Amino acid sequence: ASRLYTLVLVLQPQRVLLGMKKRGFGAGRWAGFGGKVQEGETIEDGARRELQEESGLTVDALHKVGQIVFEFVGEPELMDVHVFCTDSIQGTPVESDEMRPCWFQLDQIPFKDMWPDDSYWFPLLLQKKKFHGYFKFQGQDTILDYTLREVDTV
Ligand SMILES: Nc1nc2ncccc2[nH]1
Repeated sequence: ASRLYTLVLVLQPQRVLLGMKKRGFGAGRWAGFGGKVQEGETIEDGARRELQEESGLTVDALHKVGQIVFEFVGEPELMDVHVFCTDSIQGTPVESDEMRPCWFQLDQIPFKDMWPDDSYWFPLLLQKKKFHGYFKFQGQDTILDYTLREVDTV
């Protein structure tokens, strides 16, 4: 019982792009760009489509960097999030009704205003490591349990 999601981090040598979600699930937190994968669509194509929809940016090659499974207690469906990174984009970031993008210097990543799991795996992403993670949440603020390990193959 899991549903496929994508998450894309535009990670350049000295900065990373995050977007402040304005409505819906996760509103009020900085995050990467992504969403649900459609019927008949590959995961990577879904990741590329959602980056465009939410940030206005065009990506070519996306690199697989992680898989994170999210459980919310009392909710049947697990979220199976496929995480990707890219350093080469086209376009400039677009603020819309749904998302406000902003660049962050790597020493100024706003962890207090991000999902709490990011403190665990974002440092791996910044050092070009790949990972498998699992986070069990109660509500949107409390991590009850988690696992996280580095992998050679996502
Ligand atoms: N970073 C992050 N994104 C998430 N989306 C849904 C649930 C938990 C999440 N943690």
